[PDB]
Order: sequence, then structure tokens, then C-alpha cells
Amino acid sequence: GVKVVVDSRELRSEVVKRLKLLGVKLEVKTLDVGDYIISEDVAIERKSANDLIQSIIDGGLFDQVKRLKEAYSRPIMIVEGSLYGIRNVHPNAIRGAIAAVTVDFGVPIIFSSTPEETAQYIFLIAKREQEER
Amino acid sequence: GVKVVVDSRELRSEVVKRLKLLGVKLEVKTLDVGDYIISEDVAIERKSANDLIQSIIDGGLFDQVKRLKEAYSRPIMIVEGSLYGIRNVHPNAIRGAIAAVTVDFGVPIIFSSTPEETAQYIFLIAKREQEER
Ligand SMILES: [Ca+2]
Ligand SMILES: [Ca+2]
Repeated sequence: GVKVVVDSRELRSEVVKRLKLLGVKLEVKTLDVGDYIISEDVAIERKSANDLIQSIIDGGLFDQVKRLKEAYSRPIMIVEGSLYGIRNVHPNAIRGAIAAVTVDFGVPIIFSSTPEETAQYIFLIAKREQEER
Repeated sequence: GVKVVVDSRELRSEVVKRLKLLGVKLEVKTLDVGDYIISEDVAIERKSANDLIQSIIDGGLFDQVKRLKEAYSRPIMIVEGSLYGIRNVHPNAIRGAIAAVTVDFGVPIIFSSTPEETAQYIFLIAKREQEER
């Protein structure tokens, strides 16, 4: 039985449904930053491909990552959905953003195809955290 | 004109062709570790989705990442090709491996759909390295 804190806004998501099916014990809180907290250091920010693209368009992505890093020593970003075929932005803009966050800011960016996969990632990371704590 | 060192085995790849089209000046060397060296600290390991899966099956992925980290302070892994629909392995095995490399080992894992995209990533990172050096 792994324990994960979930931000109130994610409560009725399909991610939460899968986490519950996986046996995760969820504690609800309204977080200023982050969507799923695994430990005092590990926090996960769930972001749809569309919202990632929008944050690049509006130039707010880096402020977002900064806020995550300042709140957690080991933040993780799970980008959910395909980033391909999503016009309104040159591929280099998306690639450049990804490279900046992962290599410069040092914040891992794990890609998920569905909310279920996002839950599976949260679950496996939380399980490792529990076993290693 | 950005400069990148490329391992001899990558010389006739489509990645090298695109890098040359992008104006990158390549110096060929036979590297013990890594495929493309951007700086004394930044090195890139190009790995096909199939080879990543195989390394998980044979349990050699972590040794590979260890070798990269010991050779470069800021290594990067570019996984080229789709990891979905590639049976012979449960999705959790791939997810778990990705999470371990990016979160535990702290080695960024950038996903590329083609050798051309891999070149575009190498190029943009190398350009930033040059501008910031
Ligand atoms: Ca979110
Ligand atoms: Ca390689």
C-alpha cells in the first residue's frame, strides 16, 4: 500500500481512478505547486501536450519549472499526450523547450500516452520510494 | 558554425547527414563511450527504441548509463523510435527503466522520432553550448 498526496483539482481524473485501482492510498490536499506528491522531495506535475505547447507559446514554461524546483528538490514533469502533429508551433520550439527543461533545469520530463499510463508511472515511482524509504 | 565530435560508427548515418546540412562541423573520433560529444561535459548516446528494449531484456541498460555518467558529467540519452507496440516486454518494464534512468541516475532521456529529429536535437543543444561557452 503506497501513499500519494493528490491535489484537489486532480481528484476526479482518470489518473486518480487508475491509482486507486492500483491500490494507492490517496490523501487529498490543495497544493500551490505540483499535482502528485510522492515524498518530501519527489513531486509530479502532470501536463497535457496541449498545455505544454501553450506554455511555450506564452513563454510561461520556464517560470513553471522554476516554481517546481523551488518547491521540491526532485520534481518530475509527466507530459501526457502526443506532441507531434500539434501545429501552431515549429518542432524546434518544442524540442528546444524539452531540452532546456531536462538538460538545463535538470527536471526529468517523462512522456505518457494516457492518463492511465501517467498513473502507472506515479505508481511505480511511489512504490520505489516506499521500498527505499 | 557549431562543432561536434562524432564517433566513427555514426559517420554514415542519416543523423550525420542532417547535422552536416545544418552546418555543423564534425570531427570524427572512435569513442569508447558516447556517440556525439558536444562539450567536455555534454555527451549524447543515440539509442534506437529496439536497442533500449533489448538492453532492458538483457539487463544491461544500467551498466550502460553508469558508463556514460562516469565518462561525462552531463550525459544525455536520445531514444530514437517509438517504444509503443513493441511487444516482447510489459509496458511497466519500459516505464520502470525510463523512470530509473531519468529520476534515479539523473540522465535525461530525450525521445526522437527519426534520425533527422535526433540531429535537430544535437544541433540545438550544441548551438546553446557554443553561445554559452
Ligand atoms: Ca498539472
Ligand atoms: Ca548508440
